[PDB]
Amino acid sequence: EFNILLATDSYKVTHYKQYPPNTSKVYSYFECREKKYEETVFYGLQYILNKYLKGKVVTKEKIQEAKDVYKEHFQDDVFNEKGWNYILEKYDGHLPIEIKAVPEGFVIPRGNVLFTVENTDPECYWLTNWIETILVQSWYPITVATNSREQKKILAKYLLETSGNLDGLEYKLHDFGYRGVSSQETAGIGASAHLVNFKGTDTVAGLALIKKYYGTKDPVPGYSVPAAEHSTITAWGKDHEKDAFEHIVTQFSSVPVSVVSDSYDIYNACEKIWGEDLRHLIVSRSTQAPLIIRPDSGNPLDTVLKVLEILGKKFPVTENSKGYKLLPPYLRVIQGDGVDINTLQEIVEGMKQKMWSIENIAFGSGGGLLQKLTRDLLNCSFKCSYVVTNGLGINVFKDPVADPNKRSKKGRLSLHRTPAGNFVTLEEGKGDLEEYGQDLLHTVFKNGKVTKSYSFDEIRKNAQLNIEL
Amino acid sequence: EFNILLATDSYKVTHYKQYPPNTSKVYSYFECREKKYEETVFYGLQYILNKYLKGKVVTKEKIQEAKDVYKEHFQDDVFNEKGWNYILEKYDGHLPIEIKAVPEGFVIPRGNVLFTVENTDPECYWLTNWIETILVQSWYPITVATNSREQKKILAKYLLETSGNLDGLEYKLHDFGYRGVSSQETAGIGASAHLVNFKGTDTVAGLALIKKYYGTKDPVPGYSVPAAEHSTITAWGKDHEKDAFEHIVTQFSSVPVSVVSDSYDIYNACEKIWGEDLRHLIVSRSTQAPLIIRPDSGNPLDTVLKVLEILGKKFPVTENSKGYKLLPPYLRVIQGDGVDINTLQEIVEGMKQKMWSIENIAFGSGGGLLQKLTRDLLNCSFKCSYVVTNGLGINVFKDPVADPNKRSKKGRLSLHRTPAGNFVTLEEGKGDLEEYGQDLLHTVFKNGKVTKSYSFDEIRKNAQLNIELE
Ligand SMILES: CC(C)(C)c1ccc(S(=O)(=O)NCc2ccc(C(=O)Nc3cccnc3)cc2)cc1
Ligand SMILES: CC(C)(C)c1ccc(S(=O)(=O)NCc2ccc(C(=O)Nc3cccnc3)cc2)cc1
Repeated sequence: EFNILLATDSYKVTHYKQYPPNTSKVYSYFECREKKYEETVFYGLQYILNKYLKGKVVTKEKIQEAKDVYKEHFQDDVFNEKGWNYILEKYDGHLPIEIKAVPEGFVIPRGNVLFTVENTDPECYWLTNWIETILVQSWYPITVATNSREQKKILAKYLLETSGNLDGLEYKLHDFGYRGVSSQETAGIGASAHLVNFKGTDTVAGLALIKKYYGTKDPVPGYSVPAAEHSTITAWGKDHEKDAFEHIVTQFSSVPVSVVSDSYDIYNACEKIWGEDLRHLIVSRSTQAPLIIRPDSGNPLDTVLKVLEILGKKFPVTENSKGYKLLPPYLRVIQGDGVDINTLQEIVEGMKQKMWSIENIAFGSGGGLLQKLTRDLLNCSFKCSYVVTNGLGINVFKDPVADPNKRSKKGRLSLHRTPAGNFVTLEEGKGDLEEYGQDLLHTVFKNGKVTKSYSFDEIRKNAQLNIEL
Repeated sequence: EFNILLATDSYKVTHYKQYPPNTSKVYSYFECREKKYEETVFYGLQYILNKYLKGKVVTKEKIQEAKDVYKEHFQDDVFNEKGWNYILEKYDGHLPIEIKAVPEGFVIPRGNVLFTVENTDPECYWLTNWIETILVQSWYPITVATNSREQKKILAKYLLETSGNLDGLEYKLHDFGYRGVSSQETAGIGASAHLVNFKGTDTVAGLALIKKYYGTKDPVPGYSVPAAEHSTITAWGKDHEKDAFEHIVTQFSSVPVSVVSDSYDIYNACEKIWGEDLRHLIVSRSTQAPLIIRPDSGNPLDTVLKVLEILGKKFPVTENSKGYKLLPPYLRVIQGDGVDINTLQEIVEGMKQKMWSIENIAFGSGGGLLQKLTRDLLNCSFKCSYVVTNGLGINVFKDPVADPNKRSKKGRLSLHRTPAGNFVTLEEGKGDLEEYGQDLLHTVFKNGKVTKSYSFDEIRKNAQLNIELE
C-alpha cells in the first residue's frame, strides 16, 4: 500500500527541526509563476485529494515502516515519529490540513494563486510543506490540459478560417501517447487531462480515472475507431500490402477505419493502391464510415501536403464556400507522427497556404501530447507565504537577487474577479478588506475529507474556448 | 485493480481481426533504434513483468469490465471476448507468452535486440502485440538509467582529472525530481533507474520499488542528509536569515547539512553570513559533517564560480596534488538548480578552467534527471519481425521510403558476441547457423512465470563505468 509518510522529498523529513520555534501555522500556495502559455487550465487536484490525501492515511504500521526506512536512509534517527503519532491519536490518522482551490476546469492567467494549503492544528505546522511534493505533481495534469487546450485554439482558428465552422473540432487531436509516457499512472492522469479538451483517445487508462474520480453523464469521456498498426500490415508480407489493406477495410466496412499507409512507400500506397487498385472499395463507403489514411514518417508538413496532392488527383475534390479544397466525405487523413504544438501550427498553416481545408485532416500526438512537458513550462510552484510565530502572523517570501522571476507572493492570498472581469490575486490578506467581491478559492479538503468536488462535465464546461462560447 | 485488458492502446483491441487469416505466431522485438547516446543501460523490464504481466492477470470480472468499456468506447462490440476467455479457461488466466531479454544493467550499443516477445499458443497470435504498449514503457527506466550514467561519465572524467581519483563519485548527482515528475508511479521507477548509477536520492519512492522488485544486500539502495528548503529559511522573516542559518546548523551540528542560501542574496549569504557572522560555527565542524552550501538561482556556472571565489577568500583553501583548489573539509557546495546533462558539462569544465577541484561540488537534478526525457531520445521501439501463417514462417519488417532510420529488423533475432568481444544482432534466424556462438538473450518470462531475474546489486555491477572497472 501507498504510505504518505514515504511520499515526500527526503529532506522534508528533517524540516520540523528547522522552522522557527513557536510556529503554529505554515500557509503555502501554488501558482503557475509568470516569467506563450499566458493562461492555464486548473485540473487534477481532485484526483490527488481522493487517491492520496483523504481518510485514514496514517496507521501504526505506516509510522513504523517510515521509521525503519528513514533510519537507514539517513543513517540517523531524525524522523518526526511524535508528530505523526499525534495525527494518528488525535485525528484517527486524518490530515489536519485545509486546502482551498479554484474550481477545476477554470482557465486562469499565469501568476495567480490556484490553491492554498495550511495546517488546522498548531501541532502540525510541519505538515503543510510535507505534502508539497505530492501536491506539486498537479503540475502535470495542469500542463497537459493547458498544452492540449492551446493546440485546440490553433485547430479552431484554422478550421474556422478554412471551413466556416468548428464541426469536428473535438476530434481533431487524438491521444496516441500510452506507450510514450513514463508509467501506467502517468498514462491515466495525462490522458484524462487531454480529455478536458478533446474526445478522441487511444489511451484507455484515462477512461477509468475519469469514471472513478470525476464522473460524466455519458457512458465514456472518450472514443476511438478501428485502426491498423504497422504489424497488421507488414505481417502479410512485403508483396501483399494491397491484400492487407483490402482485408482491413472490408473487415471494417461500415465504421470509420484508419489504415497506416507508409510501411514501405506512402506515396505509392496513396496513388496506386488506394488511388487505383482499391479505389472501388473506397468510393463506395458511407460518410459515417470514411477511410482514414495515416502517413507516419517523413517531414510531417511535406508528407501531409504530398498525400493530399496525390489524393486530390485520384479522388473527386470539391471547393467549399470558403474557397478551400475538400476531399470526398468517404476519405480523410490523420497525421500521427512528429506532432507537437509547434509542428501542429506548421502543418495547418502549410495546408492553408496550399488551399486545403482543415476539414480534411486530424492529428494524433503521443510523446508530444503527454510526455514532452516539464514543470518548468508553466513554472508550477509551491511556496510558503504566511506563518504564525509566537501568535503573530508574518508575511514571508523569497526574492533571489539574481532572478526576480523567482520572487514569491507575500501573506494570506485570495483570488478575485477584477471590475473588467479578469483575475487578480490579492496578497497580504487584503482580500479581507472586501473591496474585490468574493474569493474564488473554495475549500476542497479539510481535516481528511474532500469537501467540494467537480464532475468531468463541469470541468469541460469551465475549460471551453472563447471561440466555442 | 489494474486490468491488463484495459492497458493497451485502443486500436490494438481491433487488431486480432486484421492479421492474415490462419496466423499462429507473431514474434516481435524491442530495440533502441540507431539514428550522443551510443550505448544504453537495459533496466526496468523486471518491474513490468512482476507488477503487471505475471500470474493470473485475466479474470471473469476483468473480461466483463473490458467488454463493457470497449462497447461504449467503440460504440460497437469489437472486443475479443472469446480470445480472452480462452486464456482464462485454458491457462487459468496466465499469459501464453515467452519473453527473452538481455540481462538487466547491461550496457549495449544502439540498434541491438534488447528483448523479444512471442506467443506460445497459436490461438493467442494477437497477444504478442496487445502487450506492446505496456512493455514499451520500459523506454523510461532505460532512458533515465542511460542519461544518468552519461552524466556519471562526465563527472568521473572531471573528478579524476582535478583530484586524481574517483572518491565520492557515487554521491555527485543527487535526485531532486520527486515533485517534478508526472506521477507517484513514475517517481519510483525513475528514481530507481537513477540509483543504478548513484546512491544519493531524495525521491523516497525509489527505495520501496527496489526493495520489492530487485533487492539489495544493504538495507537501502540510496541515502540522504538533513537539508533546508526556502520555507525553513524564509519563515524566520527577511531580517532573520542569519538566525535561521544558525538554528539549522546547530540542530544538525554533527551530521552533514545542506542549507539553501539564495532566499534573498546568495552572495551576501556566503560572504557575510557564512563567511563572517557564522564562520565560527562552520570551521568547528567535523570532516564527516560539512556544511553544504546550496545556491538555487542565477546562471548555474556563473553562480557556482562566484560562490566558490567568495568562499575561497573567507575560508582556508588548499591546493591538492593535481594543482586544483580545495575548500576545507567542513565546507562543500551543491548546485541543484538548472542541472541537466548539458549544463552539468558546462559547469564542471568551467570549474576546471578556474582551477577548482570537482571534489568541492555535487549536483542536484530534478526535472532534468527524471522528467525531461522522451521515448524519442534513444528511439525505443517495438516491432514485429516474424510471423507464421498457414504453417509458413515469414520475415517481416517496415521500411518507409522517406525515413530509412525507421527501417525495422527482419525475422527471428538473437544477440551475440563478435570475435572482437562486441555485440551483434543477427537477423533472419541466422543465429541458428552457429557461426556466432550462443544467443546472449535469456528467457525471462514464460507462460505467466518470471523465469530469470536480477538483484539490484547485480544490475549496478553490470552498469559500471569502464573507468570504475579500471
Ligand atoms: C468516434 C468518432 C467516430 C467520432 C471518431 C473519432 C476520432 C476519429 S480520428 O480520425 O480522429 N482518429 C481515429 C484513430 C484512432 C486510432 C488511430 C491510431 O493509429 N492509433 C494509435 C494509437 C497509439 C499509437 N499509434 C497509433 C488512428 C486514428 C475519427 C472518428
Ligand atoms: C550520505 C552521504 C553522507 C554520503 C551524503 C550523500 C549525499 C550528499 S550531497 O551533498 O550530494 N546531497 C545532500 C543533499 C540532500 C538533499 C538536498 C536538497 O536540497 N534536496 C531537495 C530535494 C527536492 C527538491 N529540492 C531539494 C541537498 C543536499 C552528501 C552526503
